[PDB]
Amino acid sequence: ASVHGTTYELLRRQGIDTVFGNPGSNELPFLKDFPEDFRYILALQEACVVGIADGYAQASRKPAFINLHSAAGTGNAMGALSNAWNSHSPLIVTAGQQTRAMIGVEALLTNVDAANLPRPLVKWSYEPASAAEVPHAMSRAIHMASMAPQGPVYLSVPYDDWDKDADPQSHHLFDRHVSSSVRLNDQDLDILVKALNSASNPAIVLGPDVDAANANADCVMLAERLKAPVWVAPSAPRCPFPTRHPCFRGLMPAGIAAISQLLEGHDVVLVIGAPVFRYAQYDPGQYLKPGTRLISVTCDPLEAARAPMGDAIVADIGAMASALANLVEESSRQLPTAAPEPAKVDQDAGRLHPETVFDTLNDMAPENAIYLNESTSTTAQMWQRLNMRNPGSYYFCAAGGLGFALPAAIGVQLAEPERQVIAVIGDGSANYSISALWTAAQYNIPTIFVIMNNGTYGALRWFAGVLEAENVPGLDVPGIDFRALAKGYGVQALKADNLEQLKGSLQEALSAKGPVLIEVSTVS
Amino acid sequence: ASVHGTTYELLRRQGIDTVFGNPGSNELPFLKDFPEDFRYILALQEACVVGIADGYAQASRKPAFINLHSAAGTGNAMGALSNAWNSHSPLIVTAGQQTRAMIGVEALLTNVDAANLPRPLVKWSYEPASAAEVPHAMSRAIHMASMAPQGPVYLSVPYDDWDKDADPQSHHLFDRHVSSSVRLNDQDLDILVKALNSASNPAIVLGPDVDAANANADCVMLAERLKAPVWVAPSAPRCPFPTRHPCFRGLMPAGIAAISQLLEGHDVVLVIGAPVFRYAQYDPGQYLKPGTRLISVTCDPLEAARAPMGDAIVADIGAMASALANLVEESSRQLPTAAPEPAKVDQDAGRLHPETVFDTLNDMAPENAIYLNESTSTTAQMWQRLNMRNPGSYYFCAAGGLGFALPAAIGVQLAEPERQVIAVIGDGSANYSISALWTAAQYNIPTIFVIMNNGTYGALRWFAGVLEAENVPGLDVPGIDFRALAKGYGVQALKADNLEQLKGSLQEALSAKGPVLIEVSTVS
Amino acid sequence: ASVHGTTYELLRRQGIDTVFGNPGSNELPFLKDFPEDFRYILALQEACVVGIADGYAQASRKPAFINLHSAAGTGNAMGALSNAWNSHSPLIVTAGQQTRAMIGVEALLTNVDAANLPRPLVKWSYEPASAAEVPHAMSRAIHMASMAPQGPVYLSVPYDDWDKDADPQSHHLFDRHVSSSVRLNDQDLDILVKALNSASNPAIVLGPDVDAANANADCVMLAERLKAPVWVAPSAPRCPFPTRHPCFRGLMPAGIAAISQLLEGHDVVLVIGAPVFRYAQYDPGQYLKPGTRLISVTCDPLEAARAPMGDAIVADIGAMASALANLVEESSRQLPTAAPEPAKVDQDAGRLHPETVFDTLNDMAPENAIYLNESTSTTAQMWQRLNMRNPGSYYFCAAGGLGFALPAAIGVQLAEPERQVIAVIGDGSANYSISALWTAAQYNIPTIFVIMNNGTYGALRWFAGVLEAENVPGLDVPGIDFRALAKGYGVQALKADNLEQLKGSLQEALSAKGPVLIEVSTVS
Ligand SMILES: Cc1ncc(C[n+]2csc(CCOP(=O)(O)OP(=O)(O)O)c2C)c(N)n1
Ligand SMILES: Cc1ncc(C[n+]2csc(CCOP(=O)(O)OP(=O)(O)O)c2C)c(N)n1
Ligand SMILES: Cc1ncc(C[n+]2csc(CCOP(=O)(O)OP(=O)(O)O)c2C)c(N)n1
Ligand SMILES: [Ca+2]
Ligand SMILES: [Ca+2]
Ligand SMILES: [Ca+2]
Ligand SMILES: [Ca+2]
Ligand SMILES: [Mg+2]
Repeated sequence: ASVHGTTYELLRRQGIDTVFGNPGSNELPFLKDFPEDFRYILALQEACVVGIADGYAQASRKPAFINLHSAAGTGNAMGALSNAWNSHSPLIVTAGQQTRAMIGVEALLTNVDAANLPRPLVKWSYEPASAAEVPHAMSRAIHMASMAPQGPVYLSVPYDDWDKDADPQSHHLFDRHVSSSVRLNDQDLDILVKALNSASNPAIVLGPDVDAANANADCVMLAERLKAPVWVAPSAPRCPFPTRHPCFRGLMPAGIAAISQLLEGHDVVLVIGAPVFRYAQYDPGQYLKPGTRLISVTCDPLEAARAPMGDAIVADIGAMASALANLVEESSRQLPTAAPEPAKVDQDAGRLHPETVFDTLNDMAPENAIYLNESTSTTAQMWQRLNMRNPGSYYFCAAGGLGFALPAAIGVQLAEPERQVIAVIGDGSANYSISALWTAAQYNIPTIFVIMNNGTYGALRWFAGVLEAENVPGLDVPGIDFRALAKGYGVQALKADNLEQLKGSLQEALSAKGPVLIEVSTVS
Repeated sequence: ASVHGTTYELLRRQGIDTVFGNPGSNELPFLKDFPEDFRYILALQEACVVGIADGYAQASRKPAFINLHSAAGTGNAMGALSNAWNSHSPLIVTAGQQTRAMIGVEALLTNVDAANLPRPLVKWSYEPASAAEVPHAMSRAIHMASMAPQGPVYLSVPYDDWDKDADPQSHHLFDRHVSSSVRLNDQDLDILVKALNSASNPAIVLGPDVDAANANADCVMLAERLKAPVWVAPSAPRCPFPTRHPCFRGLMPAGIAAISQLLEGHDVVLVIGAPVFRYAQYDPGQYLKPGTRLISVTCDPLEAARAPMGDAIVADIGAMASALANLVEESSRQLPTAAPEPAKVDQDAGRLHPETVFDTLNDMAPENAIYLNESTSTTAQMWQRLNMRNPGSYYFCAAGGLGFALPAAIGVQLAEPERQVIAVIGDGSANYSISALWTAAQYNIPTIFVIMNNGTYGALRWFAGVLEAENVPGLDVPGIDFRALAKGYGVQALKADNLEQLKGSLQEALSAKGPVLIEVSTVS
Repeated sequence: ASVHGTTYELLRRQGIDTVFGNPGSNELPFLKDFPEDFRYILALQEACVVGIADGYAQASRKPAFINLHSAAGTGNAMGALSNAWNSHSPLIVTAGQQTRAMIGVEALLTNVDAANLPRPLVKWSYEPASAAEVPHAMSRAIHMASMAPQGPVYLSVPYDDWDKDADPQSHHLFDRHVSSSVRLNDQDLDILVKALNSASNPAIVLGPDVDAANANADCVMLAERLKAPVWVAPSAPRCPFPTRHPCFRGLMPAGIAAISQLLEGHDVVLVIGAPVFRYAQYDPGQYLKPGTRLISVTCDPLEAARAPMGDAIVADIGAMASALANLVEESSRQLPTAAPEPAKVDQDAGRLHPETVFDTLNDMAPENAIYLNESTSTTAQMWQRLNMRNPGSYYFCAAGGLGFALPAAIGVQLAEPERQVIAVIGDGSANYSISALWTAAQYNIPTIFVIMNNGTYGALRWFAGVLEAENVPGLDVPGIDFRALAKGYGVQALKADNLEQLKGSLQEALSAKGPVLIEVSTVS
């Protein structure tokens, strides 16, 4: 068998049936004779390709396979890879290399020092020393991406390898099962359980890896058992807990002082599936106040090592969440104090307040909708105003890199055809990966895109303010007509200039059969 | 003085007055109090930012300064950097980093292992160990980018560095002059000149570093003295010779065998400012026929080292071409005769053949027009049909990475306000950096964009045909309305469905006030 | 508190009380005011420094802390790091950097691009962005080295950081506890146990990570319950099983064909704590014969990924071995029979056969002796001829890099004062880290070094034979007087030219009060 035949058999045998790509000449010998049990999903730019694959992998909780063109195609995707590294997304990224006989002269399309290109944003980066080694290298990539902590991997393949003979012994790769579904040994687990049972005022902090493991329901039970308030860790890439559950306290502000303040008085704080912590703003203070002890459960040795405080357990989030939920005692303490309701902001008949938009979405959207957030100045209000009951209901660029939400929303929707995806994106953020719109139209993926148009990089103006920074250039982005861009890529488009048009536009969008973009005029 | 003030003084004193960027919070402390004598050029995505800067650098023959946002911004720009490396473009790429206090815990927006991110696509990549080091590091970046062989460099700066005190001894940096304007020693140069004079059938091959050095006229004189035919080196990123000069033989095919054959019978072949050679397609054969010796003058040790044949001299293209042009004897051989005018292709009333488009451009465009090419299936035709008399008349993605031409064309037009820039771009290639249109609209940069629309990845269909590769997915790109995309970003748009409409469109575009996009229906 | 004081407090609080080092000016500010509760072990060359720390770490089953001088010092130690990478040795390598103010100009002793220097032989490599970050960085280093899979890490520290103020919040770092003592979830573990119980002819293969985890006794219980033969995985860096246990089958030959043949007819093969597999020689064939299924338990994701066959489980060896040993049934099959004693090789009154040496070592050495092996041509006979009943009884350079055993023997003896360490080292290998002898003499570490002198690079002459290679230079090393070398560094030296002298020498060495070298004349 050829490297080509053996490689597709490996992918198939390992559950891969979809290739997200943008093609090039180094990739044609791989893409030729494309098997009928595979589908290829085309996007017009590599950030869009990876972004879509990323959404797909996160929502489906399975690895996604990607094919890109040499260095330029790989390079165009590196921004998306930075997000993917932060979200522990299992992405298998392959790039075509020049034919081996032409690598030495550095012919055009040669990916020079290829394995170094995507570093440091990948768990593993590699180019095989021979054609017969390709299926083995593909095996490694698959497993490296899939083992905890999950993440993007990179494989470069000289295009003449595909037609060479495969090692007959490659058949051994086909059914390899590799598991990292592990938890803390019985002895130390019981110690942890006693600490949780003995705490007088415990708190729970949940991260994106909970939602990735679909450990949400086990965490609910755990929180109910302990009667503990539940926070989502800062800079949340996903939503790990029902946001209207009695225990839920909301999204932590991404500041050192703000967080030690929030956890004051809690004797034991259990963090699960989050870095400790993904701070953002400079907010100097204490990591923890005295009297507070912190225990972190993470699937990532890098997270365990860099936490500046607390104990850590490196283990599978699914296995640990399940064991803990079923081992801890039912506490007779009182549930946390009901959270206040978010205020209704006064709305005139002009441009829309973000809060008006979120209140209206929360009224009209289905209970199992899935939201994506790339409206960077409105995150806090979004978390306060959207009731998200189910797992896998929220995505936000995990490295803060814009250009994620628009293509990711397509990948999510492709992964969850029965759940309505609604992407809330600022006019600024919309541009980074605008061309992803075409993929939604072409394949008829019925994502809804709500563009929050206030003419400016809102978040940057805000930071500029608190910084007292005057005469900063480049903060405004006037003169973009999103209905026309949507038309350009074949996507139905609406406009909402006021509350009544917003209601009407959403009503129409939910009823539509394909993708729809709504430009909303929002206040400055 | 602050690091901030000192650094802008260094930039200013080293000739930099323009900043190409897409802002982020790590960058605000740098961008605040933006000097009134500086200009900031906003682009909506980082591939676009760098593409514009690249075009500006290549046309101005001076370094361009870029400011990107941490890892995600840098990552988005890496495809554009692949091109810039191959074209020896002097780009100073700066990226904002988290405040030093927050790097350890890897807060959101921390650029991890930052110097490694852009490798291997930069000459030098660095993050200063303290704030007072920043001006010096910036000084290193400026010179590393500018010295032969020019190319992109990378500087990461923790945002808290800008308000710190600068070392007063930094003033020594302001006026440093660094030169690599060197040429071969007299003794060996005389030996070279003698071999040139003694050649009975010399040939000359010119690459992009000739045009970068503005060494075109010297090469014309050299060619006239030697009575030698002149070829452009394959995969040409620029045009180094007037294309209607009698010595001109056109663009070499990017094949090993094709090139040895073209050179057969030429006893001495002098290559100036080109890799030897940027082959592309698989065309196995002899590098040189017996009877041919090759001599290469290059500014790049990496090029001199990887050449599979001939002697090399590593030196400045401007200094070498000027020496040789002035030292060689006037040969008494007959001047080569001009190559044949290209054939007029039969154009019916349907869709436009590419040949028709180029003929029409050549007829109607000003004699000092500047062309950019990202119409990948039509490059050969373009080289044959455009009379480019002047230096800096042509640009093509140096690494073959798409998404270059559209932003670069804006950068070039900004660098040459008196020369009409005309970018010819395939419907496929247009999408990669589509949002760059907005910068042209916003800064009133009257670039003309000619979209060759045949609804397919044409060059890939062709390659798939030569490989006889069947069932390749992802080659077609139907359903893109380019006039709507143009309207989306505020740029006037026109359509041309036949030759007659192309003429009216072209005439209207040339007289138009701002940038114009013309969507042209072409054949397959 | 200064960074100095906070760092030493961190080290003591994390159980470190020893520093292995070779000092330089960049390290003086660290090494000054050296705490009275710490000891410093000096070695004369960095390969020896790291070798000694490596032995100490592997024998103690705890991290060892190393301090080297800048780049030159780190570089001298990279050979040793390659062994340490392969043996999963938890080594904390710190190196002194130039003062921050002088890094820019690359003053002498500047470690340029320091974090890249030791790559790719480290798990984590880093230089902090500020002095206050140093304790945190050091905390990250300790845990990165200590978490499974254990391995070497690198930290570069500018020498001016030490006297700066530490962040008071660094106190949270002191008592951090990080665990990776995890095992397969209950349901999947039950499934593995069923497969083991159900096997009709199981075999067990053990790697160095069993011995590192001290899972030897659990592995014995497991082999006894399953009634299964036990092999040590090829290229063994440690001994994970009593070599005279009736189940023991010896060291596996390091070849693909040889191993599948060995495993033929075994329906289930369980591999614990080893790469699958560390083949060495070319010996192509089937990875496994049909009818054979392989299940691998490994602590290293990179191992699980690159296995060309079998399933894998990534978990802590100690926890997994214990769980498996206690859950499997007692098989009704008969217990394997002990391997026959090796035959006595005939020995005349002249030079010694290696076999004679090993038989004699075995007869005279204490039952709890510890052997190190760097006699490369005699490894197979060594494994057959030494009864090693207890854990931690054998060490062999894990990457095949010579220069390990001599210094490592000293580290092991230091970690195990009550177990006699005996190093068996070829005359070739002894030279790589010859100066380590001095450290044994100075600190009175009573290691016994046995030098096998046959005047040649024996294993290389052998390979030259099987390649049929002729006229290979550099294979002989005549003219070295090891007794003089020992004298040179203050180590008592003895000679054994024949069997009688060997017994006399060994007797004297085994009761000596300090280190002893015996130069043994062995046969060509
Ligand atoms: C690739 C990339 N470039 C730049 C940034 C920095 N950045 C953070 S927020 C922001 C503005 C986003 O504007 P918009 O999408 O309109 O949302 P708004 O802040 O106005 O609500 C930018 C440019 C980034 N995070 N990623
Ligand atoms: C970033 C990047 N992605 C993909 C490619 C591969 N590629 C080379 S040519 C080509 C087709 C370009 O199509 P178009 O612009 O419509 O020009 P045409 O071939 O039809 O003349 C593609 C996708 C590339 N070179 N760079
Ligand atoms: C640092 C290093 N250099 C070279 C080698 C290659 N090598 C393997 S075995 C060997 C010979 C060792 O000779 P000796 O120690 O006398 O043992 P013998 O083979 O004679 O039994 C050499 C040089 C190596 N493994 N590591
Ligand atoms: Ca906005
Ligand atoms: Ca096309
Ligand atoms: Ca020897
Ligand atoms: Ca003794
Ligand atoms: Mg890189």
